[PDB]
Amino acid sequence: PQITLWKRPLVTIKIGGQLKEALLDTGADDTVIEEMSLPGRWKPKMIGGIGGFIKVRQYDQIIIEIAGHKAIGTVLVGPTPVNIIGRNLLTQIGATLNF
Amino acid sequence: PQITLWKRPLVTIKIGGQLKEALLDTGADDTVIEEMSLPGRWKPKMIGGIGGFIKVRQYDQIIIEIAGHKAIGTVLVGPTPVNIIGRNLLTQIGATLNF
Ligand SMILES: CC(C)CN(C[C@@H](O)[C@H](Cc1cc(F)cc(F)c1)NC(=O)C[C@H]1[C@H]2CO[C@H]3OC[C@@H]1[C@H]3C2)S(=O)(=O)c1ccc2nc(NC3CC3)sc2c1
Ligand SMILES: [Cl-]
Ligand SMILES: [Cl-]
Ligand SMILES: [Cl-]
Ligand SMILES: [Cl-]
Ligand SMILES: [Cl-]
Ligand SMILES: [Cl-]
Ligand code: NA
Repeated sequence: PQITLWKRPLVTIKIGGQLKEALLDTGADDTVIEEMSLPGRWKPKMIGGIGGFIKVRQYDQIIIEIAGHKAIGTVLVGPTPVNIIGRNLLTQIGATLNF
Repeated sequence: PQITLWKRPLVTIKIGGQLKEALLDTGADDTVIEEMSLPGRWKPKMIGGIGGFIKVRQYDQIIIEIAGHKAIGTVLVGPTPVNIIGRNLLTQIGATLNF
């Protein structure tokens, strides 16, 4: 698709067999999702933006579908105010910015 | 242009007679710039992101040049760790996300 930016670029994702809403976020290096259960071991990450730092759980090699497009990669889980799809996964779906 | 997302989508802006580096940020509703003087009236605003809220000054009807494209809109000024061009100005330069 070609997504204009008059409204938030919200899409449906699927992770752990469940559908969620998430923001396609070119300003995010990494993908950050609200609290949920994921398989396997996690590693720590302390991450920053406006307002300061959150601690998250890093899960690698997670199957996730974004707007119908299949990706497998790193998902950070923690107290984010919104689910954000960052560049690590936007690159897997072939996304570019264009003007 | 077409901007890939392997790296942060940083561009040069001109604002308030100053050149700055800023992130093209589809996950930002508004444009938020580090501390600087701008002319005219402002009002305070609280904005939230990953780490909680910061206080900013809201300036309306500010001209900006973003990677050579002129726009006008609201600019929020305050203690952001990165200058971010949000959707309010990305729309005006015709930016889309494509995949
Ligand atoms: C600030 C920017 C540089 C980084 N961020 C993305 C940004 O797009 C956020 C998304 C967001 C939307 C929202 F709704 C709430 C929210 F909490 C977060 N947007 C705003 O903060 C903008 C604000 C202000 C502008 O107007 C409105 O729009 C939305 C709000 C609001 C007021 S980040 O989330 O902090 C982030 C993500 C992944 C990540 N990965 C990393 N990896 C490590 C480095 C190796 S560091 C890192 C940081
Ligand atoms: Cl979708
Ligand atoms: Cl990844
Ligand atoms: Cl980078
Ligand atoms: Cl503050
Ligand atoms: Cl505006
Ligand atoms: Cl348009
Ligand atoms: Na003004």
